[PDB]
Amino acid sequence: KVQWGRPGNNLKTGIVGMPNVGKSTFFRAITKSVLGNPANYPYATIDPEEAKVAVPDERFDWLCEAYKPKSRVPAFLTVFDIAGLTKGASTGVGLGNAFLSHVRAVDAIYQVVRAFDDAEIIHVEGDVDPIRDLSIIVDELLIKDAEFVEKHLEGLRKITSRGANTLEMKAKKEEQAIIEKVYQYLTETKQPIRKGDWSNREVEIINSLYLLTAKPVIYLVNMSERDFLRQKNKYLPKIKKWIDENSPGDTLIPMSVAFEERLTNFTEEEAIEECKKLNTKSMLPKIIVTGYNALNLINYFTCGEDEVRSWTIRKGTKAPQAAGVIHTDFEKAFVVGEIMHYQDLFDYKTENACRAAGKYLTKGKEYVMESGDIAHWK
Repeated sequence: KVQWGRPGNNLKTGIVGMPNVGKSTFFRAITKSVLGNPANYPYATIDPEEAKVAVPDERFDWLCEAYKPKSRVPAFLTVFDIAGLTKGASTGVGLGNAFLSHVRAVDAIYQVVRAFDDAEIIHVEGDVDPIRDLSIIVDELLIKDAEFVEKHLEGLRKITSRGANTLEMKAKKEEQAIIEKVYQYLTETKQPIRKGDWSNREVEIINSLYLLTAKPVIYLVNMSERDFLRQKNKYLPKIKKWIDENSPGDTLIPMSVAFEERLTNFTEEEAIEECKKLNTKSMLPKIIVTGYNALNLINYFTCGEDEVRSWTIRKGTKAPQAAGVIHTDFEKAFVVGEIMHYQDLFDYKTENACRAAGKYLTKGKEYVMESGDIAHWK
């Protein structure tokens, strides 16, 4: 019904956090697990601060087992190590202008909240406080967007002089009235722009501003293995509420970078046994999915005895474009495509079966792909 954010399919997420929260260890962990391990060898040779994490998807799982292809290529969520992309340690109380300059190149933020204090020799009681840091980042983001708007808004006030006006100026004026509200919000309401109630037009204008406060955010509350293995934390309850009163709706994933890390030392199997004995599970899958989803992404597959690959597309993408994803020609020389809804294929366990039941549908240009769809272009 509505789309927000940057256009396209190759959307990425970056890891945001306050100095010393597990950002680097969290990243190295991802890169080290089965999901982020540079196992995927398309010779892509990812960049050091970039991690291509495999998106978990039982559908992909089944399809792989069903066709048992020589090659299996899962979907991928891009995750950037913002900190790593700038050695500098901001002088400002927050993240800094440099750190942010890199965040801008991202589309979904992974905000690591600290809920551990094992880095303390002596307690000062009030030293390590998440709630404080949580508010800092927000305010820092708001100021930036606020300033950006202010300036940009200042620019539009120029070309607004009357005289032989209202003939085309009124067009740009409506924009100024809106940018005005965007500012109003960022300053008055004092809440991230992604939380306002805007219209399709307003959303459109805003996107052109690439505001920091426009990107969705996913909170990763990093606590100790001990706290995580007992589902109880010291700051968790507090952090939770704060969210509901400052950035409502945003996902809150309690985790333990320490634990995740340790799990990478286990084989896919052992990892399970260990997870069962401790009665718990790795949050990576959950984290990545939440990210992949927050970015409004879905996928369809292309199965075959040779290969089974999951292709990422936007929630409302249509067949032609979807096909374009693989080979540009597919879209150009497009007329029709052969779709096979995951549910049908999963119910018939073979192309022919469902194909015999008519379930081997034939879609044209006006078809919005459906998550899980198994397609085939000619």
